[PDB]
Amino acid sequence: PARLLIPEPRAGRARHAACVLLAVCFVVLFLAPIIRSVCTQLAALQLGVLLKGCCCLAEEIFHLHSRHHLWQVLCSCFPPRWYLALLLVGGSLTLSCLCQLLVLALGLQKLSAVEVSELTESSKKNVAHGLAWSYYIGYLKVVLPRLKECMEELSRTHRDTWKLHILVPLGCDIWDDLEKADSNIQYLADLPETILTRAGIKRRVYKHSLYVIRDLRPCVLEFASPLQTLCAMSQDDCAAFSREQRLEQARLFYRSLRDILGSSKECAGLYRLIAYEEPHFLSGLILWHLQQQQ
Amino acid sequence: PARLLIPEPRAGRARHAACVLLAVCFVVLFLAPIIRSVCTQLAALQLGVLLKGCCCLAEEIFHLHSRHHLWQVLCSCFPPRWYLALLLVGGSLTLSCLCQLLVLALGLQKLSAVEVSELTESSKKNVAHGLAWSYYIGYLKVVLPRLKECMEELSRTHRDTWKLHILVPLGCDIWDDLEKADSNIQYLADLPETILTRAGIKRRVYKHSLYVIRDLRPCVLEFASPLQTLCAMSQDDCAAFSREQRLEQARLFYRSLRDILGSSKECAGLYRLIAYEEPHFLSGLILWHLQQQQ
Amino acid sequence: PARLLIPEPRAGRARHAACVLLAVCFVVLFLAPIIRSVCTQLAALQLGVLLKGCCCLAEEIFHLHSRHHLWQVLCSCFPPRWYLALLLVGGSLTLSCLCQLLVLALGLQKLSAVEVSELTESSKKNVAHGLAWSYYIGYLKVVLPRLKECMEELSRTHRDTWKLHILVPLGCDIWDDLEKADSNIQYLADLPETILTRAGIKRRVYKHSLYVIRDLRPCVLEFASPLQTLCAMSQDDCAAFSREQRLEQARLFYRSLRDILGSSKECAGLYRLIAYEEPHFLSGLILWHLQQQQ
Amino acid sequence: PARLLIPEPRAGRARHAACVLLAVCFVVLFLAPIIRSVCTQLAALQLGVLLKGCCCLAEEIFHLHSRHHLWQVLCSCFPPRWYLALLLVGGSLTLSCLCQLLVLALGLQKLSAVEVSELTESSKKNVAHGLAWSYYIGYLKVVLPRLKECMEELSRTHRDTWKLHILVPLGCDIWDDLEKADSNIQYLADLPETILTRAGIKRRVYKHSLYVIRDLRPCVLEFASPLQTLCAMSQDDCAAFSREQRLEQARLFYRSLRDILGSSKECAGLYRLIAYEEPHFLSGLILWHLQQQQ
Ligand SMILES: Nc1nc(=O)c2ncn([C@@H]3O[C@@H]4COP(=O)(O)O[C@H]5[C@@H](O)[C@H](n6cnc7c(N)ncnc76)O[C@@H]5COP(=O)(O)O[C@@H]3[C@@H]4O)c2[nH]1
Ligand SMILES: Nc1nc(=O)c2ncn([C@@H]3O[C@@H]4COP(=O)(O)O[C@H]5[C@@H](O)[C@H](n6cnc7c(N)ncnc76)O[C@@H]5COP(=O)(O)O[C@@H]3[C@@H]4O)c2[nH]1
Repeated sequence: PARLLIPEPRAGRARHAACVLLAVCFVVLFLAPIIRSVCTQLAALQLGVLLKGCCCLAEEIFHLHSRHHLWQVLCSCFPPRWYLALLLVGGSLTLSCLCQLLVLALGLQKLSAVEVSELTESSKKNVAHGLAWSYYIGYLKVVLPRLKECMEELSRTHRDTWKLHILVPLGCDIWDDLEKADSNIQYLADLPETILTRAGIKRRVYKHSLYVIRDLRPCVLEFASPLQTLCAMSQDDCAAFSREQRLEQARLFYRSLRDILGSSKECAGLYRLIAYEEPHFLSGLILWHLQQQQ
Repeated sequence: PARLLIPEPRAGRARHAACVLLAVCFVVLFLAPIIRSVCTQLAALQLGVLLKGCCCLAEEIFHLHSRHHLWQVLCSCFPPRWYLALLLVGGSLTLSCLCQLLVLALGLQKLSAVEVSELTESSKKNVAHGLAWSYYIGYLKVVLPRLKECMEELSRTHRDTWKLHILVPLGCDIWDDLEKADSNIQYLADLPETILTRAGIKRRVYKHSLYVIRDLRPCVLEFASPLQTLCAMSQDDCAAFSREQRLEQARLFYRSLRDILGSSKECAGLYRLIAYEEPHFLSGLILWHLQQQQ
Repeated sequence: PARLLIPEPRAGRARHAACVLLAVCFVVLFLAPIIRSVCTQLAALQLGVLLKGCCCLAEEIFHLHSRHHLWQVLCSCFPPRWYLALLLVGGSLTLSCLCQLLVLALGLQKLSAVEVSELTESSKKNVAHGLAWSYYIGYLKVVLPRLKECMEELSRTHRDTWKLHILVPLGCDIWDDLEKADSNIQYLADLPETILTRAGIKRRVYKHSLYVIRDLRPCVLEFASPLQTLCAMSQDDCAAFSREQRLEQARLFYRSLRDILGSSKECAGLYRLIAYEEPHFLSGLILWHLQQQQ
Repeated sequence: PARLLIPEPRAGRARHAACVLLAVCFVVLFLAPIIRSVCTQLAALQLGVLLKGCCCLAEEIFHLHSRHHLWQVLCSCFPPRWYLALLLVGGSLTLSCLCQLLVLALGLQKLSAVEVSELTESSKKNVAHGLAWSYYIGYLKVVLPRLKECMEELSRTHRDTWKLHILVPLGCDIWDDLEKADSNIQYLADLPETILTRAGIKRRVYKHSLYVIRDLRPCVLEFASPLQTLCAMSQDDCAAFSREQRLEQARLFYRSLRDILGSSKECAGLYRLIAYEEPHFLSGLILWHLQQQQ
C-alpha cells in the first residue's frame, strides 16, 4: 500500500512557543519603572482595534435590514471584549490614531497562507466538511442499513466481505467505467434497488453494482462521487480553486469522512474506506484490502 | 409575493470611510518634524507581524512533509511583502517586542463577526458555494438538456411552461410529500427516466414528477434537495451551526445558485428559481410564478 | 441598435501635452549659466541607455547563428542613434554608472498597461490583426466573388439584399445552431458549394446556408468563426489571456476587419458587418440591418 | 536532413551579467559618505517615470468610456509600484524635471530591435502564437481523433504509418498541386469526409488526401495552411511585414506548434511535424521521415 500522508489537525503549539519566548525575553529584561511605559504602547494597539470597529460601522449600515434587522449591528461590529480597550485608553495621541488609520487605509493587515488555512480547516464551514456531511446524510445514512438484505436477496440467486468499499482517489483520475480501470475488474450484476420518496421526488431510486475480481472474490464497490465535483470546480475555473488546493481539499474530505464514520452509530462495519494516491495496480490494492479483513 | 431580502455582496466602502477620516485627521493635524516619529511607531507594528511569522514557524515545522513537503514552508509562513517590515526596522526596542509578544500570547487579535463573515462569503470556499456547485454540476448540468424530450414523450400520451421550477424554501420546512403541502397540489405521473453510468455506478437513474395544480395548469416541480442537508447540519448538532446562520447560509445558497445559473450557457430558460420565506399559500405562489411568464 | 463603443486609434496628443508643460516650465524658469548643468544630467541618461545595449550583448551572443547569423547583432543591439550618446559623453561619474546598473539590475523599468497597449495595437503584429488578415485572405477573398452566381442558381429553384451578413458577437456567446438562437430564425437550404485545390488538399469544399426570417425576408448569414478561437484561448487557460482583454481583442478584431474591408477592392458591397454586444433580440437586430438598406 | 536552426526561448542571462558588472564596479568602488549622493540621482530617475504617467493621463482621458469606463484609468496609467517613487522624492530640482521633459518631448526612449523582439515573443499575443492556436483548435483538435476510422474505411477498399504529416515549409514556396512538387509524389484518392455544424454553417466539410510515394509506401500529407496567409501578409504589403521577419515568424510558428502539440493530450502520435528550409528533394525528405519511424 502507498504511504498515506493526510494532515493532522492543528495541535496549537505556537502559543506555547510564544509563551516561552516571552518568558525568556522577560528573563533577559531582568539581568517596575517601565511598566507604565508598557501601557503607553499597549492601549496604542487597543485604540486601533476600536478604530477597525468604527470603520466596520461603515458598510454594515448599508446592511441593516438585509442582514441584521441597531444594537444587533454594533453587537456584531467589534470584538466582544470591547471594554478592555476603553479601560486601557483611560489610563494615561493623534500620531497613534493617524498611524492606525494609515495602516487600515493601505491594508497591510493581510493574513498569510497558514493563518487562513488554520481559520478554514478550524471552523466546520469549509467546502470539504459540508460536502462530506452531504455525502453522509444523503447517501450513506440511507442506503447502508438496507445493504445486507439486498446482499441476501442476491445470495439466493463470504459473509465477512459483505461491505461497501468506497474508492476515494486522492487525486484527479475518476472513471465512470471501472472495467476500463483494469482487465481484472469485471462487472457481474447489480443489487436490488431502493425506492424512497425524497425531497418532493416520488420514487427516487438508489442502485448499486457487484464486481467480481479474480486471479477469486466478489465485492461491492463504488467511487466517492462528489470528488468529481471538485474535479470540475477548478478545471472549468469558474471557482477560485487550484490543483494543490484540490489535493489539499481531497485529503481534507477523506479526513472528515473518516471522522464522521468514526463516530457513526448506524454504519456498523458496512463501510470500508479505501483511499490512495497515484504512485495493474488498483485491483492489487482492492485485493489487499479484501484479504486484509480475512 | 413575499419581500425577498437576500444580502448583496460586499461593496467595500469601509476603506473609503477610513481614507476620508485619514484626510480629515491630516487636515486637523495641519491647522515635517513629526514624520520620523511616525516611523518610531510604524515599524513598531511591522516588527510584531514578523513575530507572528516567527511563531508560525513553530507548528508548521511539525507539518513539513505531511502538508508542504523548507522554502515552501517559509514561503507560506508570513505575509508575502516581508521586505517592507525589515526595511522599516532598519530605519531607526525590547519594550516593543515584549508588548507584541504579550499581545500574541493572550490572543487579543480575535476577529469579529463581520470580519469573519466577509472573509467567509468573500472567498469561494464556504459551505453554500461548494454545495451549490455540487447541485449545479451533478444534477442540473445533466438533467436539464434532456427535459424537453421527456416532456414531448409525455405529450404524446402549453410550451411556455415546460420548465423545472425549483422550490427553494429559505427556512426550515422541507417536505417529502408535496400532496401534504396543500390540497391543491396533486400528483399525476412521472417523466420518463434518465439512465447514466456515473462514478462507477452502472445505470444510475434520474427521475422526475408532474404536478397538476388547478382552481387548471400543469407544471414540473421539485425541491432544492441539499437544503435538507443543512436541515440536519444543526439539528443533529454534530456541526458548529446555528439557525440564524442556517437562514444566512440558505440565503447565500440561493444567491450563489442564482449567480451560477445567471452565467450558465446550457440551461437556457428551463429553470425557474422560486424562493420564499414562511410569512393555502404555496399553491398561490406557484400559480403566481406560473401565470407571470404568460 | 446597441451603442457601439469601439476604441479609436491613438491620436498622439500626449507629446503635445509634454511640449506644453515643457514650454510653461521654461517660462517659469525665466521669471545661459545653467545650460552646461543640463548636460551634466543629460549624458547621465545617455550613458545608461548605452549600458542597456552592453547588457543586451549578453544574451544575444548566445543567439549568433540561430537568430542573426557580428555586425548584424551589434546593429540590432542598441537604439539606432548611438552616436548622440557618445557625443554627449565626450562633452564634460562612477556614481552615474552604478546608479544605472542598480536600476537595470532590479528591473524598475517595467512599462505600464497603457504603454504596452499602445505598443501592441500600434504595430500590426498582435493577435487580432493577424487573425483578421487570415479571415480576409483565406475565406473572404475567395468566396465573396462567387456569391452572386450561386445566389442566381438558387434563384432558378430581392437583389438589394444578396449579401453576406457576418455576425460578429462582441462577447462570449457563439452558437453553432442558429435555430437555437431564436424561434424566428429558420433554416431553409444551402448554396451550391465551391471546390478549390488549396494548400495541398485537393477539392476543398466551401459551403453556405440560407436563412429565412419572417414576422418575411431571406438572407445569407454566418458567424465570424475565429472569435470562437479566442473563446478557447482563455477558457482553457493555456494562453495568458483574460476576459477583459478578450472583449478588447474582439473589439480590435472588428475594427481591423472593418478597416481591411474598407480599403478592399474585390468585395464591392457583398459583405455587411453586423456587430453587437449582449444588452427575441438577435432577429430584431438582423431585421433592422435588413430593412436599413431598403 | 537539413540543419534546423529554430531560435530557443530567452533564457534571461542579461540580468546576471548586469549583476556581475554591478558587483565588480562596487569592488572597484571599494579599493557611506556617498550613499546619500546615490539618492540625489536615484529619485531623479523616479520623478521622470512619474512624469511619464502624467503625460499618459493626457490621451487616456480621451478614452474614458470607450476603453476603460476614473480609478480604472489611473490604475492603468503608471507602473504599479508608484509609491517607491514618491518615497524617494520625499527623501531630499527644476533642472531634473526639465531634463526629463526634454527627453520625453523628443522621444529618445525608443526601444531597440532585441527589446521589442523579446517583448513580442515573450508575451503570448503575437501573430504566430495566436495563429498556431487557431490552427490547433479549429482543425487539429477536430479532425485528428477521427483519422483512424477513415483510414480503416479506406483499408477495406502498415499501421505504423497511419499518421498525418504536416509539411511546414520554413520559407516562401507553398504549392497547391503537390504533383507539381515532384514526379515521385502521386495522388491516389481521398479519405471519407467529416461533416460538422460549426459556427452557424450547417454541414461544414473537412476532407483529406492520400499520396503514394514510391521508388513503395503510402502516406497522408498536407501543408500547414496559414503560412500561406503570411505569404500574402508581406507580398501585398498592406501589413508592416518583411521577409526576414517572415522567416522569423515562420520559425516562431513552427516552434509554437511544436510546443502546443507537445503538451497535447488527444493528439497521441497521429501528427508528425516535418519542417525544412530550401537548401528531387522533398520526396527524399518525406521518405526519410517515413522510414525513420520504422
Ligand atoms: N431530486 C433528485 N433526484 C435524484 O435522483 C438525484 N441524484 C442526485 N441528486 C442531487 O444532485 C446532486 C448530485 O449528487 P452528487 O453526486 O453531487 O452527490 C450525491 C451523490 O454523491 C449521492 N447520491 C445520491 N443519489 C445517488 C445515486 N442514485 N447514485 C449514486 N450516488 C448518489 O448523494 C449525494 C448527495 O445527494 P443529494 O444531496 O440528496 O442531492 C443530489 C446531489 O445534491 C438528485 N436529486
Ligand atoms: N464558415 C466557414 N466555412 C468554411 O468552410 C471555412 N474554411 C475556412 N474558413 C475560415 O476561413 C479561414 C481560413 O482558413 P485558414 O486557411 O486561414 O486556416 C484554417 C485552415 O488552416 C484550417 N482548416 C479549416 N477548415 C479546413 C479545411 N476544409 N481544409 C483544410 N484546412 C482547413 O483551419 C484553420 C482555421 O479555420 P477556422 O478558424 O475555424 O475558420 C477558417 C479560417 O478562419 C471557413 N469558415
